[PDB]
Amino acid sequence: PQLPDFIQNKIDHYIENYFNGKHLVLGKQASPDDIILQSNDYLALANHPLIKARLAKSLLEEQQSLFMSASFLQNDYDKPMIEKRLAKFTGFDECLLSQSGWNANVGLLQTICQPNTNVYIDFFAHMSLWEGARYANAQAHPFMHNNCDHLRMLIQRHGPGIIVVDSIYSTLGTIAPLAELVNISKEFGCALLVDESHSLGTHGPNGAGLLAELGLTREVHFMTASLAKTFAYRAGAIWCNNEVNRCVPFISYPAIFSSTLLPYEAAGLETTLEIIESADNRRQHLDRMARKLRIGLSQLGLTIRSESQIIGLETGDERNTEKVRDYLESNGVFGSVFCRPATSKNKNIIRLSLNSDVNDEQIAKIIEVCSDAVNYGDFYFR
Amino acid sequence: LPDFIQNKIDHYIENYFDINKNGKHLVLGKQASPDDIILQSNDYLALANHPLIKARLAKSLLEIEKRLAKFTGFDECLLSQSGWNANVGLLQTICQPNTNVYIDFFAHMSLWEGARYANAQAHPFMHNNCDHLRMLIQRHGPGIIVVDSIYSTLGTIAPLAELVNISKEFGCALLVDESHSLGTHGPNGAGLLAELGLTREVHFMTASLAKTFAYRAGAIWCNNEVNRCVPFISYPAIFSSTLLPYEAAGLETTLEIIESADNRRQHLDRMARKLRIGLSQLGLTIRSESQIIGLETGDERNTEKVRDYLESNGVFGSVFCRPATSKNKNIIRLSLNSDVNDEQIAKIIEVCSDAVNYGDFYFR
Ligand SMILES: Cc1ncc(COP(=O)(O)O)c(C=O)c1O
Ligand SMILES: Cc1ncc(COP(=O)(O)O)c(C=O)c1O
Repeated sequence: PQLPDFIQNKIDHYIENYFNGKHLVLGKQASPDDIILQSNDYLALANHPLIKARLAKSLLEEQQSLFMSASFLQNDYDKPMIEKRLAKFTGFDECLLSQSGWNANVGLLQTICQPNTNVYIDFFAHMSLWEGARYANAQAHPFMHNNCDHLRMLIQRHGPGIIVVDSIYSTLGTIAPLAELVNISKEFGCALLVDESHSLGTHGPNGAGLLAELGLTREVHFMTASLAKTFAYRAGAIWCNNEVNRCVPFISYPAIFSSTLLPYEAAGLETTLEIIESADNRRQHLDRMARKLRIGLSQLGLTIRSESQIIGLETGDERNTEKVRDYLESNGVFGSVFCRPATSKNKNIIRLSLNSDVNDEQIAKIIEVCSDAVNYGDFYFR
Repeated sequence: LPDFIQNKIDHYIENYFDINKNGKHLVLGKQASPDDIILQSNDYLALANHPLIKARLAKSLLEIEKRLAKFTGFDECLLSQSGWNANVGLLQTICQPNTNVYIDFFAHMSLWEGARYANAQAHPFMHNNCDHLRMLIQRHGPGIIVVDSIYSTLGTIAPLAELVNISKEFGCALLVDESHSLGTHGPNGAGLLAELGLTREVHFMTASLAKTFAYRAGAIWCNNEVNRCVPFISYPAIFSSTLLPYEAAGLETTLEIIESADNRRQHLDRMARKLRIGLSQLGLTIRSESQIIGLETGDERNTEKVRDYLESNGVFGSVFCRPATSKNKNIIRLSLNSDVNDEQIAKIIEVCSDAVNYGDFYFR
């Protein structure tokens, strides 16, 4: 057929302005011996034999034609035991499964927001959190990253609202000042929403997360997480210390108008949970390696804001980012490009995601290859 | 928690749970038995528990875009985590804040939300009403016409050939959501566009893969270059994790089974017609022309009584109420699948006959 001008032109303009000939996030194919640091599989559970075996197992013997929205399966007898188990693991009263972390955030915010509702959101909070509030026509008030003072001032000005943060930030790998945020939430009669996508499983007792580690669990209204990180699965979940998960399934558009996880998917998650709560060994190893890399990189003078297994190289503009990218990939390092719309146009990041399979030798190489880039150079860092 | 949330939640529980006789949301009925008649699943060719498909999935989990594009006749196919995501991402890619989107009143909520997320200018046209559409485009300019090939609640069929002509006449792009026709309709299940010989004049087609394909995913088909751009523009495509590679393998087997399921299609097509005719002659309005039959039950209170009646007598039954429908135009949807029996069909007709009427409630 023939696309209307009002589309062809958008396509043409985009291709010319965004597409080395490929989109910035696409570099060169990597070799087996290269060090790949792109997966959110922090405990390297992707290929765990017990998980795969249990998925395969339940996947046999279905009824189980439950192709319909989860809203129709909110009777007790239809709700997966993995919800109760995730709730107990985490310390929250209730858990609700979602089709993704994105959906968990959009759905939860739709359930708890009115168009008038004040939403105080960290400037670096995940896009799903920005979008959920926007979809709800909430009044978003962003505060400077991890800046509690600014937050305080904002709430002073606009009144009670929902405070929304990532526990660990997906781009920069920094950690929210969660204890202070709980105090502020109490000081002003707000509700707190913490996205633990990058801390659930890697942090806390048995990996119960950062809120459990700091003993804040009972003090927080809501917690969300993609289960597609440490849990290594395409789903999400909403935890509530209240009765909000009773309503979400009937209010959230993604919960209502998109199909639910199949029963066998939940069964896998149960086994994943068990493996995760026993994985003290990989947690420790991952914590230690990330610190080594952090320290390694902070010497050298690089801006390394991280306090976690996520490390962001701040590489300025797209041109300069391409250059860094090519340089790291030319050596053994990959390497995930964060650019618009995820970042501001000239504040791009090449994220290094560590996992518990990375070893001492590999860190060293990464530091060395970064030391070379600084400043065998050819490009800059912010 | 804080009043501004507590107040909202209390009101909601009061006006959506407490008012029903079981104290539950309206969609929540009684527990089915074997062998009550269950008509809720969207798995139209009853593939959910197919031996081969399960085998292929497990196999690949231990240890397709091209095929789907060829299957359907479109130039390109791009996979998505859901039909919802497919629609939302497609709309986000081709829309600008300015764009006219001409959308059938009953088109799936994902298309509505997709246009809205993109800040498009939505122009609702009355269900399957081409005159209304003609007027709106004359008034507002070129834009994207968006329809369900088969509508999710009513089971009506879009007037596709006439929409193709309208789009050509008025310089519009056309988006067809084939979620409820892909696999059940057309040559080897290629769908309604294919059945009608219209594939080559539609710009875009989308589909949940969670109906006939019995899988949690979606796809976007393009007769142009858009699928090259969707992956770097759509928020669901950017900020939400992808399908794992073994998931795609399952779809390949599924596709093969669907391609060969001429038998199941035919039986389903026949059962649906038998039901449509049986229910119509009772004087219920039955707009459907497919395996989706909408019992029109008016208001929530009446709907509750209708569904309690049906379930009490072995028929289930998916309630569609706000926000899926108007407050006063609820539907109890019967979704047929290829496993459904003649005897079961007669049984449904019988139960609705007694229903129309034991008194107690009405149908529209
Ligand atoms: C017409 C239509 N499009 C899209 C969807 C959503 O598809 P999915 O459940 O894969 O998100 C549905 C919902 O059932 C639908 O009926
Ligand atoms: C903090 C945070 N929340 C939510 C998400 C979305 O998770 P999902 O891919 O399961 O939709 C992500 C990124 O994927 C994230 O980094």
